[PDB]
Amino acid sequence: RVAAFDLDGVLALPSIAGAFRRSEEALALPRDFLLGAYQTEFPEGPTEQLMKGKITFSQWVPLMDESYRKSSKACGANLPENFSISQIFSQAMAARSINRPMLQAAIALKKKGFTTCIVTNNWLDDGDKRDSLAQMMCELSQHFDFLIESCQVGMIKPEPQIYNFLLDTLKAKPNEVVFLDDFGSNLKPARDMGMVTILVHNTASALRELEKVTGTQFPEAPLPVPCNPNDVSHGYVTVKPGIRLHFVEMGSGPALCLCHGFPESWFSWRYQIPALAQAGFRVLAIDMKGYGDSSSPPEIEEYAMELLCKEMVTFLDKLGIPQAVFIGHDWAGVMVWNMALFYPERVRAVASLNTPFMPPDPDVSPMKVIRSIPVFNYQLYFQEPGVAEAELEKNMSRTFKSFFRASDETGFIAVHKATEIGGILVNTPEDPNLSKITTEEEIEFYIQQFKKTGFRGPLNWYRNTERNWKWSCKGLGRKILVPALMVTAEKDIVLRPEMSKNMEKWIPFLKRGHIEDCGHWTQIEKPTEVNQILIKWLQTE
Amino acid sequence: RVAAFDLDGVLALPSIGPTEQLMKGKITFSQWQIFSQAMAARSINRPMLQAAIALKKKGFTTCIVTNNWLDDGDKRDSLAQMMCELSQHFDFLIESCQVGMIKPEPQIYNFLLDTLKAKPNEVVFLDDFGSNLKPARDMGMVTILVHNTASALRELEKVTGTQFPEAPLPVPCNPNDVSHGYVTVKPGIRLHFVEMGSGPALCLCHGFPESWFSWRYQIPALAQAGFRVLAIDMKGYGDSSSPPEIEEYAMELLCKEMVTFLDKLGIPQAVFIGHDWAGVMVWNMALFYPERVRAVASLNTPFMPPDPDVSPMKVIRSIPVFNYQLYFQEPGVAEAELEKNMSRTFKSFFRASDETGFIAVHKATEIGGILVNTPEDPNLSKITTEEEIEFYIQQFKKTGFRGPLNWYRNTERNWKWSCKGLGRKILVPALMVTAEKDIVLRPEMSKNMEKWIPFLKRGHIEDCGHWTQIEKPTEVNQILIKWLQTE
Ligand SMILES: O=C(NCCCc1ccccc1)NC1CCCCC1
Ligand SMILES: O=C(NCCCc1ccccc1)NC1CCCCC1
Repeated sequence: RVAAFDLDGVLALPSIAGAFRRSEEALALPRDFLLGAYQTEFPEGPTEQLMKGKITFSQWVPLMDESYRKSSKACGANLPENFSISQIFSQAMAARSINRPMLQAAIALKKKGFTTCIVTNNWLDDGDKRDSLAQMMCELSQHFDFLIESCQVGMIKPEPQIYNFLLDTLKAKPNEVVFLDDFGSNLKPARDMGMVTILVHNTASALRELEKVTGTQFPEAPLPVPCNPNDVSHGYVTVKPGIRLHFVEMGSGPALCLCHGFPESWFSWRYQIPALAQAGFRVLAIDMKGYGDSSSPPEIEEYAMELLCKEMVTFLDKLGIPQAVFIGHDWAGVMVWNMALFYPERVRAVASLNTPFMPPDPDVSPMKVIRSIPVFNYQLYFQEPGVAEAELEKNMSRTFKSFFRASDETGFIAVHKATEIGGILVNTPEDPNLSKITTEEEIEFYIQQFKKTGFRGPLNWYRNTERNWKWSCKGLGRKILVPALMVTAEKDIVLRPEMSKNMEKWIPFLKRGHIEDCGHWTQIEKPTEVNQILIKWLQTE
Repeated sequence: RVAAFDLDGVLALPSIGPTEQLMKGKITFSQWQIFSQAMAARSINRPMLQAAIALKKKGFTTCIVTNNWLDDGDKRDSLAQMMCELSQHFDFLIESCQVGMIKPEPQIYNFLLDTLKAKPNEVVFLDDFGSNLKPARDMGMVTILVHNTASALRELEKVTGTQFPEAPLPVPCNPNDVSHGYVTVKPGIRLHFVEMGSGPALCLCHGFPESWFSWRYQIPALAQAGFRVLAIDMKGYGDSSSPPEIEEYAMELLCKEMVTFLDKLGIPQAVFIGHDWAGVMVWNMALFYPERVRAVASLNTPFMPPDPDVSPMKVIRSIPVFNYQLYFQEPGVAEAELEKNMSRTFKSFFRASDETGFIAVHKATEIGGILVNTPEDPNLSKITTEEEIEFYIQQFKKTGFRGPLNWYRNTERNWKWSCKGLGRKILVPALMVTAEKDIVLRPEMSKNMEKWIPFLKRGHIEDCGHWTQIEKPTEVNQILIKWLQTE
C-alpha cells in the first residue's frame, strides 16, 4: 500500500488558496475570480504554463496580471488599474508552513512500511523568498519515497495523465493507494480511478480520524525526527598523523558540534541532529576520540583532556571553522566546559547535559575525591587497563541493554559496588530485557560501532585523572564568560543536579534548564524536551 | 633551519602585573576598554604570511610564538578567523597564554626550542619589539626586526633563505589537510567532496577531465571570504561513484542527483558555481531547480539552450572545433587513448593559453586521437606541478575515464530534456565569466545569453585559456568574491 499527499492544503498550511480568498474578498471581487487562475479544473493560459513548468514564477507574474486584466474591468468585476497578484502570492506562499500531525501521520505509515509520497501542482519558484519553498522541500524530502510535481512531469491536476502516471511510478493498483487532497475536485478522478478518496479539508484533524480508520492509529504527541543513518553525510578530518575524527553533518550554518559521552556515539544525538538542523543550524554530531569511526589509539596519554580539547580546535581548523557552539554530555560535557575555559575564542557557546562544571581543588589529590564519593566506585573499577574492557566487551549485547535504561527501570549498573564484586554487570542478568528507551536495531548499531574500537580507547577517558587535574588547575583563576547553559536531569544517579549548585561561582549568567523524571541518557530518554530547551536557548542567545 | 613569527604585529596588523598574567593565561579578557575594536580592526600581513608559506614550502619549520591571551570578548570571532586561517601555515603554536611564560621571559625561548627540537642558530625569530629579540639573539638565534610593514624585513628574510615574490598566487588548499565529505544519494551512488569554511553554502563544480582539486586555489579564499565551501567530485570522478552505464550521466540525472545531495546534507539552498561541463549542469540547476539555487556562476561555459528543430548531434557535427566531442562519442576508444599513459594525458590537457603541446580538438577524427599530435613526453605545463599532476593520476587511476567521458555521450536525451525549459527564463542571480583565449568555449558563444538570462552580470579574464581556475586564480577569486559580496 501507499499514501500520497498534496502539499498546498494537506502537507503545507495554510493553503495558498486561503490567501487567494482574503485577497479576492480583501479586494472585493467575484467568488473565484482569482482562485480561477489557480485551481479550477480547466487550467489554461499562464498558470497552466506554470504548473506544467513551461514558464517559471516571475515570468508568469506579468502574463497573469495582464490575463486577469482581461476578465478584469474588461469583463465584469472591477480589478484595480495598478494591481498585481505577485506580492500577494509570494507572501502567502512564504507565510505557509508544515502540517506536523500530517507529516507526523506520514512518517508513521512509512515506519509502518508504506509508500509515502507527494503529488502536487507545483511550479518553479525563482522568487526572492524562493528559499522558504526549498527548506519546506528539503526537510519533507526524507519522509517521502516519491515526489511528483506537476511542474516537473508536465501534467497538472486533475488531468488524468498525472494520476495514471502516479501509479506507473508506484507500480501499483489505484485501490492500493490512498489520495489526500484539499480540493476534492482533484479527488474526483482519483476515486473514479479506483483509489481511496480522502478530502483533506479542515487542518487534518478529522481527516486524521477518517484516516486512522485504515492502516492504524497515530500517536498523540510523537517522537522528534531522528536522523537515521545511511541517509546522512559522513565527515572525516585528519587532525594529526594517525588521528582522524569522524562525524555526521546536517543543516546549514551556523555550526554546532554535538559531543557524546561514555559509552556512546554520535548516533546518541540522533534525535537532536535533524531538529537542530531544521532549527537553522549546521550540525556536526562527532564520534569522539576512541569511538566508532574516529581513531582509537590504545595509549592513555592520548585521551588526556588537554589533548582532546586541543584536538578539538585542530578539528575546527582543518574544517575552516573559526567558532562553534559546543554542546557536551557526560564525559564530553567535561571537555566542552574545558573548551569554554581554554579556548573561548573558538566557542560561540557551551551547553552541558548532566555534567556540571567541577573545577579541581589545588590542595586535594584528584584521586582521593573519587575514592571518597561512593557512587564513583565504578570509576575506580575502570581505572585498571584490560579489566573493565574484558567485562564490557565479553557480550556487547548485554553491555548496552544494561547501560541504556530509563530512570524508571531495573537491570541497572553497579556504580556503587563494582570493585568488590568485580564488575558492574556482575549483578545484572545475561539477557537484560531491552530498555523501552532503545530498539534492538538501535542497540545493534552501538554493537557494530564498538565492534570496531573495543573499549580501551573509550575507557581511557577515565584513566587520566591526575594530569587532567594538573592541567585544569591552570584555569582556577578564570571565569567562564562566553554564553553557557547547564541542563540537569532529576534522576541521574551519578552526575546529580546537586553537583552544580556552586557552578555560577565560576560561570555567572549561566542560564539553566532542568528535565524531570530523567536519567543519565538525557538525549535518548527525553529528546523532545531536550530539543525544546536547546533550541529556545540557541534562538534566545 | 626553521622560522618563527609573532602575531602581536608581524603576521597581523595594525599592531596592537594584571596584564603580566592575562597574557601568561591566569586571567581571561572580560576578566578585566576600547581596545577590542583595535584587535578587530587588525588583520593578516599577507607578504609575511606569504613569506611564511614560502619557507614552509621551501621545507622549513614554520611557527608562531606569541604573547597571547584568552578572549571571552564580543569581537572574539575576529581572533578565531585569523587564528583559524594562520593555523594551516604554521607547524607549532607557542602561545604565551597557553604554556604560561610571557616574552621576554627566557623560558619560552628555551621551550620553543625543546618543542621545535633544534639549535637556537637553526632558527630565526621575527618580533616587532626587539626588546623580545634580545634573549633570542642572546641564545644564539637569528634575530630579524620587524620595523617596516615587512619590507626590509622580508628583505633580510630573503637574505637568510631565498626570494619570495611580491604579487604571488593565492594560497592553494590541500592536500589531505582538508575535511572529506561523503554523501550517498542513491543505492550504489555516493558523491565525495571537500569542505572548508562556515556558512552560507557554495558548491564548486568541476569539469572534464578534472576534480575538486581543480578549485584548490579558490577553496580557501572563498571560505575565508566568509562561505562554507563544498568542492565536489562530480559523478564518475575521483572519490565519488563512477557507474559505467551512460544513462547514468544524463544531465537531467546529474542535476537531480545534485538536489538529492543537498537534501541528505540538509541544505535547502546553495550558490552553484560551475566550470566546463558542470557549468552546463549548473545553468541547468538554475533552470530546473531555482529554489535550491541561491545563485549560479559559470566559468567559460555559456548557457547554450538547444533548438527544437535542430538535431543536437548535427550542431556538433557542424562546429569544426567540437571534432573531439565526436571522437569521444564512441565507448572504449577515447578511454583507451587517454588512459594509456595518464602522465602525458594530463600534461597535454593542462597547459596555459600561451603554450604548445596542445590537444587536437579540431582534427581528432582524421588523425584518430586527441593526443596523436601531442608530444610523447609533454614538457610539464608552467601551470601545474609534477605533484599536482600526480594527484590527478591517482584520482583517475580509481575511475578510469569511462564515467567522466559518458558526460559527452548523452547528447540526444540531454537535448530532449533541456528542450523543456525553452519557454523559461533564468531569473535567480547569475554571473558569466568568459576567458579570452579559450579555444572551444569562446567568449563569442555567449553574446545572446541575456536573451534568456537578463540581469546576467559578467566577468572577463584576458590572456586566459580553458583552465580558468588553475590559470588565472587570483583574478578568478577577486571576481567571484566581489560578485558574492555584491549579490
Ligand atoms: O556510565 C556512566 N558514566 C558516567 C561518567 C561520568 C563522569 C564524567 C566526567 C567526570 C565525572 C563523572 N554513567 C551512568 C551509568 C548508568 C547509571 C548512572 C550513571
Ligand atoms: O576538455 C575539454 N572539454 C570541453 C567540454 C566542453 C563542453 C561541454 C558541454 C557543452 C559544450 C561544451 N575542453 C578543452 C580540451 C583541450 C583544448 C581546449 C578545450
